Amino acid sequence: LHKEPATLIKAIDGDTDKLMYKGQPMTFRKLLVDTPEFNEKYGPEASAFTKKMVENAKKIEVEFDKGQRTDKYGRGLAYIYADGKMVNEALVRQGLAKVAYVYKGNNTHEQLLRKAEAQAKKEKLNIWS
Ligand SMILES: Cc1cn([C@H]2C[C@H](OP(=O)(O)O)[C@@H](COP(=O)(O)O)O2)c(=O)[nH]c1=O
Ligand SMILES: [Ca+2]
Repeated sequence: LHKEPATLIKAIDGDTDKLMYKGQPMTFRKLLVDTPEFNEKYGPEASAFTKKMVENAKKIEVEFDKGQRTDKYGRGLAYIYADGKMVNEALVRQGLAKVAYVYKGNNTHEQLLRKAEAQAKKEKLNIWS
């Protein structure tokens, strides 16, 4: 997989961000994760976590997997990176997202995230408390 540049247009919630990619605006949905919606427990905290990460980053990057790049809703499917740190992984490690939506052909980082989830659960963090 390769990292590609993107610029933050607007943080939306734990799972999504409006980004400029190849000079066009696009909602990006994080691969391999499911965060609670704002109205659910830890939803607000998830949104806040990701917002801070992407807003404070000097460099935002997107990494497509080997499979589908856009979902049924026109959203880009990618690993999102803030100053080299994957937001997808960080959410799971902090117990603010579960590993989810793992489809064949789009699961390069499955094990990495699952490892993070186990550590979050072991630490009884957030979703796991
Ligand atoms: C993460 C992800 C979600 N999606 C779709 C499946 C789910 O369909 P449904 O909308 O029919 O439930 C939905 C979940 O996204 P959200 O979790 O943002 O709602 O997005 C994919 O198709 N591929 C993916 O990799
Ligand atoms: Ca969600």
